Amino acid sequence: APDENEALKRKIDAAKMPKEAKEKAEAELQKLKMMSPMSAEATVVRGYIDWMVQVPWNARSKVKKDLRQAQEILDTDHYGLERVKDRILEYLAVQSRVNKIKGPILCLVGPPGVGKTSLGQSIAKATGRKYVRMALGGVRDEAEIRGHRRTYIGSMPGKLIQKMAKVGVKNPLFLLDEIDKMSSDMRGDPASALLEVLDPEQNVAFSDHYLEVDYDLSDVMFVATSNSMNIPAPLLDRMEVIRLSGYTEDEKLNIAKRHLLPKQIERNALKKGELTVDDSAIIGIIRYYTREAGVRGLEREISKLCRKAVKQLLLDKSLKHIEINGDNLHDYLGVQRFDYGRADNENRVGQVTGLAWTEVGGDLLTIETACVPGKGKLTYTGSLGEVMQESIQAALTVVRARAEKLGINPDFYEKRDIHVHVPEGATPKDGPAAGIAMCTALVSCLTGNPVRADVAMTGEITLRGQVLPIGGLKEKLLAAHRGGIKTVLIPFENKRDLEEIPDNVIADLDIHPVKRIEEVLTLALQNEP
Amino acid sequence: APDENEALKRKIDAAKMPKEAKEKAEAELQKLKMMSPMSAEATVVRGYIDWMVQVPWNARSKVKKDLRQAQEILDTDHYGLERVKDRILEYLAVQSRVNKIKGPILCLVGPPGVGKTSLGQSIAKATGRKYVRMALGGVRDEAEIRGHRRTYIGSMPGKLIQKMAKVGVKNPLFLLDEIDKMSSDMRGDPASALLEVLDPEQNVAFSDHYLEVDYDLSDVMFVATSNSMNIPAPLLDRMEVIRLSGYTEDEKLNIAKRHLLPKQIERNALKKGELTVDDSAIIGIIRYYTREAGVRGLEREISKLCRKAVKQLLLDKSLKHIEINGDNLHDYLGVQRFDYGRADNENRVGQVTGLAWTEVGGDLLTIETACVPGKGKLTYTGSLGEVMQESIQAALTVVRARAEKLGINPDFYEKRDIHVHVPEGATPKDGPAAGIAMCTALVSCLTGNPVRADVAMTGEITLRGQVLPIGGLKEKLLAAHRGGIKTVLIPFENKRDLEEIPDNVIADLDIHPVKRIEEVLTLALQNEP
Repeated sequence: APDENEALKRKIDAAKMPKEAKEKAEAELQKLKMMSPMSAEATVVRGYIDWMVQVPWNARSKVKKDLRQAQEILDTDHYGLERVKDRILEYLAVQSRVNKIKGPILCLVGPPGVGKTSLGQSIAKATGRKYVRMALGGVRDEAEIRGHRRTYIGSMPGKLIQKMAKVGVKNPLFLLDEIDKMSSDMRGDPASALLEVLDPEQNVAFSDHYLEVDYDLSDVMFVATSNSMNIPAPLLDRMEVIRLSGYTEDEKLNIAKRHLLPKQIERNALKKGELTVDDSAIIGIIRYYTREAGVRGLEREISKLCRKAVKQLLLDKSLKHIEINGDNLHDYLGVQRFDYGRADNENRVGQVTGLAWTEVGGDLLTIETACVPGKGKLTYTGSLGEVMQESIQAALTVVRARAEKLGINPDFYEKRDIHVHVPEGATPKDGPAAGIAMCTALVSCLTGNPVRADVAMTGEITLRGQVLPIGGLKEKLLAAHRGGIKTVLIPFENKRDLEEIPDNVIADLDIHPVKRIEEVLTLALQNEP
Repeated sequence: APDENEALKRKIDAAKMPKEAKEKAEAELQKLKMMSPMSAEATVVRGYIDWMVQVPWNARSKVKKDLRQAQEILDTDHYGLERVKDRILEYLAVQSRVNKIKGPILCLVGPPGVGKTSLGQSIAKATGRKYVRMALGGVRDEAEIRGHRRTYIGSMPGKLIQKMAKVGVKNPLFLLDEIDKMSSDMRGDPASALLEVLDPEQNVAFSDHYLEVDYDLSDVMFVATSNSMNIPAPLLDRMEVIRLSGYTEDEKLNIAKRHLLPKQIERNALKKGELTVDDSAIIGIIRYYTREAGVRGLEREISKLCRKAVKQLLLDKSLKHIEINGDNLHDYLGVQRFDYGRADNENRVGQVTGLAWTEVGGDLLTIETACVPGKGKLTYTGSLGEVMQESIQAALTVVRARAEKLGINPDFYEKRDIHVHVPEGATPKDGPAAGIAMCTALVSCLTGNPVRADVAMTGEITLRGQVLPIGGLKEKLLAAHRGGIKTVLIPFENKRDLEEIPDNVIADLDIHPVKRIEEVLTLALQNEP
């Protein structure tokens, strides 16, 4: 009745609306023409009108059809990686026929600190669609994806509806960040709602608590990102998992010299000829200032360098240029915090270096064994399961069978207790891939032979002394390369897998395929036995 | 009183309703004609009215009466299998007289990756009834099958009521997927509700929390599917179990060339003359790229091939056709991940190959035995029970009785400890069917005779050296065929069961019925003893 109800009514006629939009517009019209000073009644309908005007329809982004430009765009996002972009291109080709996905959503998984956001932005630019993000981590209620009931003012729509209202296109690139961090603790499981907004048979008629009228969401492209492969079962359908990994020394150096350095220089309001960093400084930072698979440490170190350089040049008008090399780098970072190289490790007896497979990239572990006098009981530490128990039992049996050859007293399992400690045993690794490590440590404790340093080993063991194949050799090799380990012992059955590993990692490490316990004991111990 | 209460009232008169529907309509009418702006009061009654209008009655699907068309439809679902479809036809014949089931629900069980959904859709098409699915896995509360109490808005009906409202027919095909995955952890056991909706004496008057008025559900046909035979006892009544199994090489090849390839080609938006795959590529994929009973691996590999072919042909306008054979297949899949054939296995002593019966299809296991110096204690690994203990004891007794004939020192059980390892001993197999395997491995450890490779064995043993019959020979034979094993040793009493196995599996394997331990020791060991 008042003037407000008139102006709002115009917002319904000044915007073109399809059948569903016309239906919700008619509903709002029936809800309009009422008293404007009505507390919590006119404001909610006004907000609904604004949302409808903001909801996209009869308009979309010009989606590109050529694939060459998509490849050229994907080649300049972070580094290219020559591995994941190819898969992306494949998906684009499958989508180069119709506007209907009818399949996966190109899910990305890997350790944090990689080009996930960069890949999403590159895909948005290649597809010619607007970019929009939404975080799935920490979500535990359907009230986060969907809105509230059609009631008094304050019942704002869900995050998805808000993002769609802000992005006035019917075919945007909706990114789903931290899908593995989503939980279900407030109102059932919100995964169902996600399915309703992701399944091509349900997104066309997706209904919201506030926007009860069905909205067409089949043209919206969705992309999910995660850190681990522990994606909920209902969210695993219609999804393709693409695993990402770390980078090598030269790869990280090129990445830093291509985007990290220019971005940090432009962010700190620096000039083109104010700071010059060579490759020696970056190498020193990667070797003694960061230990990870991503480039987060490099970014933080470059930011600190830029800030310190700006402060030093500002307080000294006589300084015209600042150059940081591999020698004065410490002057801006301090004492080194990490060690590179195992040449001066002073090889020990009870300690063994092994490779561990982790969902965020493999790492290095130092397993220990203690053989003290007792009655023969077995003790283990590191939150190990039954698999580790049977593996230790098999290793003990192998040691008992080869004690005569190794010079071990056959009565060691009767008058001496064994305690095996495996640090970070709760790693997301299904299977006791450290069998050879524990066996070598046991042989060392019983014989006193120090385990040769700068040597890494991983793989399963049997009761007859045979080595079984394992998975995730790329991550373990990358971890050994970052840790400065040159000698790596892997099972023989995994030799055929080396053909799928780039030469940049194999040319730096010395791999020796083994299949028996005697070979690992000969190549790992300092002496012959 | 307002205009809304009027329109809603019309929805009660514009739809024909039986006695029960008229009763719930009268209840809603008594609940209607109230204030429409009543928060959580008018919306719930409006939803109830919509549900009632959507609930089916006085309308049904034209159920077919002929059986020839049903057989023709069942012959084109996945492959036909010539085994389960027959049983289905039998059920249809029993149902070709009246619309009352009064019996089982045609429960299907088998390993994942088979034509379960295809069988359900084929049954729906043959019976002329609409198809609808509902997943039973993960259900742990009665609030999932039934609705909520008749209270404020938000108390939506159960999944069953929603499916019935969406499918406007009184006789639909309700599929119950993952019945073995259902649990009872939130509100008692929902199985009771299932019975109320499945028992012909209770479905006619099935009451819901939201739809408190009894609804006739006797004309609704129910079908359940599962993976294992561990169906809850209350849900086992009025149910017929139909077990499914894997497929052979030629069967999988025909299935891939009949539906997998066309479906994957149509899904990837491919043309009729864009990709051509021969039988060599499919054979190579089944032999070195997948090890299962279903066709999931084949589907994934064909999808990857189609995606790679689309990307390769799109980025190369000069390419007119892509042909993948048994040689260039690796170019699209990489290095082989599985091994086929045991000819180059390099027969070992302490290892023995055996067949294992599993609820999702039999598989191959490698049992090991270690004879180390000690006092004669017995150790076992693989989460074995008392049955395995008594079986190992019987095998040890047989070895002690035949040590003189086999050349074993009679004092082996007094100065040497034995450790038997059975990988994946927790298999759902009731009975130590690996007696001969453990006995042969023990004889090998004590004598050093390597067990001939490419040989499989399974069966029970006694104290006198007699072999007892076992069950599940089809699954074990299929596993041996997939693993590339030609020599299979089975008990003599099971010979009469070979007549129930198709020739496609027997013509590829060399079965030798045995009844004594001497025959298995002669046909399994490399030498005579």
